[PDB]
Order: sequence, then structure tokens, then C-alpha cells
Amino acid sequence: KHPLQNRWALWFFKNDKSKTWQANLRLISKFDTVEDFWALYNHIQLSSNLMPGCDYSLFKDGIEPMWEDEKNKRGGRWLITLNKQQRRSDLDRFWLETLLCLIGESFDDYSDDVCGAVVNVRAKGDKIAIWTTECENRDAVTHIGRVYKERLGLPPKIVIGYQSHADTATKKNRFVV
Ligand SMILES: C[n+]1cn([C@@H]2O[C@H](COP(=O)(O)OP(=O)(O)OP(=O)(O)O)[C@@H](O)[C@H]2O)c2nc(N)[nH]c(=O)c21
Repeated sequence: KHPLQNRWALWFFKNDKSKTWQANLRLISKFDTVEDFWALYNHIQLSSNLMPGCDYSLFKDGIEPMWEDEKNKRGGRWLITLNKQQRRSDLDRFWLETLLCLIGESFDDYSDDVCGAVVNVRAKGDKIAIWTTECENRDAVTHIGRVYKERLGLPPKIVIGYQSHADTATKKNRFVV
């Protein structure tokens, strides 16, 4: 089989309320091969079919998909927001293209600053984001944002923003692209 440069882990989140946020996170599977990635993707529910209040997260092995993880606490995220009416037309395409960015190490020189990606399915609107390790590394953050924006094919006129997890936790953009 053909190996990937990193081992990745898929996590699932289900909003409960009678549970603490951390207790609602569940590790689903791990893979480090091209064949194993496709085996997972071809046999698990699509993001567009998840119930409102759930999330899928793909993070490098060893990094939990939460602000508290050492590799995320000083970091932040590039955020993509979508309307509820775009669930069946763009959500799945955006998520898969995002996954291929991660697994295919599309950020080259700054690959070590990437922690993972998260897709949130909500009644008000869906969100997809790429999490990075340091919200102060301007060159790294800016590079990832530009590469990501181009890959998704977003019209060069609709700017996306980068938010530090610290700011998100204390409810806005450190950078825009
Ligand atoms: C990513 N994340 C989210 N939460 C909790 O989940 C809540 C919901 O944040 P959300 O990321 O699930 O998006 P949502 O659109 O539902 O919410 P909104 O942006 O607040 O309108 C946060 O306010 C926190 O209470 C988190 N709580 C902890 N402890 N750690 C995390 O990494 C973490």
C-alpha cells in the first residue's frame, strides 16, 4: 500500500447538553495509507447527511481536536462559512477538498503548522475550518490561508478570516485572505 506522510485520526462529535463538551468527542478511526483513507471515506456517512449539532474532525495522530491540546492552545483557525441552502451543493465538495489538502501535504514548507480540520453542521449554517498551531506565525498562517482559499476555488473577492482560539473562547479576525 501507499503510505501518507502523516498518520491521521477521524473524530466525531455529537451535541448532548447533559454531557460536558469534551465528553461528547469520540475517536472513530486512524489511517496512514492512501488505500485506508479511501476505505474510510467510501464507507462512512457524508457530512451533508449528519444531524444538526454534530461535527467531524481530522487531526494528525496525537493531537486531540480541542483548544486545550498543547498544539492548539496557542493556535487558531481559517474559517469558511456556508449557508444552510448550500448543504447539498457545496458542503461535501468543500470537506473532501479540505481533507485532500491535509493528507496530501499541500502546505509544503509550513506543513508542521497544520493541526487538522473541522466541519460543523448546524441549523443556522455550516462551517469548515483548518486549525493551525501558532496564531503568531504570520508567514505560516498567511501561506496556509492563501493556498486553502485558492484550492476551494472561492471567488478571489470573498475574503475569509483567521481567528485565534483564545479570542473564540472569550466571545475578531487576526488575518484575512
Ligand atoms: C471547539 N470547541 C467548542 N467548544 C464549546 O462548544 C461551544 C460551541 O461552539 P462550536 O464550535 O461547536 O460552534 P457553534 O456554531 O455551535 O457555536 P457558536 O459559535 O458558539 O455560536 C463553544 O462555545 C464551547 O462552549 C469547546 N469547548 C471546549 N472546552 N474545547 C473546545 O475545543 C471547544
